[PDB]
Amino acid sequence: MNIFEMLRIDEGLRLKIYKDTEGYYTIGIGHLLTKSPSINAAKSELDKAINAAKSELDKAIGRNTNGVITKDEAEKLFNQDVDAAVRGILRNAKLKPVYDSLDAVRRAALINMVFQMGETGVAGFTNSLRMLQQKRWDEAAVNLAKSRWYNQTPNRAKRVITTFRTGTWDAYK
Repeated sequence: MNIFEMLRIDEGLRLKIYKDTEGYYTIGIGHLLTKSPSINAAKSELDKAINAAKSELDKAIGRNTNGVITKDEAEKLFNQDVDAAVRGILRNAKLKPVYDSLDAVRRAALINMVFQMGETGVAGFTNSLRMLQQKRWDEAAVNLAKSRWYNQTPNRAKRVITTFRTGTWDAYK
């Protein structure tokens, strides 16, 4: 168990563009592309949407991907996607210190959240981060459970939350 496995589990893997849970054009190990649109307003908006997706895709890939990729390709983006997140965290004056305060397993937990909801969003968990940084695991856990993140993605959140609290990988084990 490491951050990779952890998000590989949490994010899934598909080698053909699919409409995710959040309505985004997505591919690989949760590498979003485009934001899928509304209730029947296309074509042409549909077409434009997917194409943009493809384009975004071909961009990241370096080739004419017809919205279909390979494990190797997905996996390449995933690692990138991970890096970017670690980086957000360490540049972010809110996250940075929490991260610095954390341990290996707990770090993966923070990374996960960022990977999933981005630097800014994660950076807003003012109180939870506080607790985190103070090593108030249970308090933190409880608080994190009152979140929108949690309400919207309970299973996953639950998983992420148990890691912070126990400091183990039990919820992935």
